[PDB]
Amino acid sequence: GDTKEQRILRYVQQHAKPGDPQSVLEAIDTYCTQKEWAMNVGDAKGQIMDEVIQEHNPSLVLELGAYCGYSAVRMARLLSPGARLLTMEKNPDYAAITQQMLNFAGLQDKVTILIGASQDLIPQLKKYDVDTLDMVFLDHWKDRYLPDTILLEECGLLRKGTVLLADNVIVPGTPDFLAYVRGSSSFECTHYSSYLEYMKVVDGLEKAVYKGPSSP
Repeated sequence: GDTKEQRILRYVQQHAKPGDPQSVLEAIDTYCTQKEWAMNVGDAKGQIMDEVIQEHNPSLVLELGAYCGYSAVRMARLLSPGARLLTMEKNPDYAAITQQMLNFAGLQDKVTILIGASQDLIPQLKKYDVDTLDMVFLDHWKDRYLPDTILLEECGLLRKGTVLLADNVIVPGTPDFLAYVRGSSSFECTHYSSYLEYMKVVDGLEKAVYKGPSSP
């Protein structure tokens, strides 16, 4: 009852309005900023996440990685009735907090949480009525961004125009993922750096839009 992700969930449950995704996001944000665990996530990554979803209105989003559920709530709240989010996370405790966060926001019908390693679950997406993905959000585990991207290509899950958006890409981290997508002719790349009011990046995100072959 005392991991950071449990403490975030507890704060939301005590302070946020049940069934109101905006209230849930604001409570997570407020708490994490006060604890100095993450400064103003809504401004530093939430607004960029929103824009990327709203510029393409995806029918199917894959989230790789989850911690407390902020990102799943942020994306799931924007999805229209025919659209949905699949979230993969290996850590069963993070997956559980993420599920309870979505429940508190009233968004559980929009999301399917798959507990397992991405290298095991990505090749099984065939078995979930999944041909290709419209958008992929890479969250949290940056050493896995390049392997995950390669595996998505090998499984034929990326089509022309599929948007990959990777959080927590701040130089000089993720040197391999960035060198790959920026050097590859199969991607068009945009980098977002959120400074808030500071001189150093608070969060950085890489948008890599696939333009390569759909079949591996």
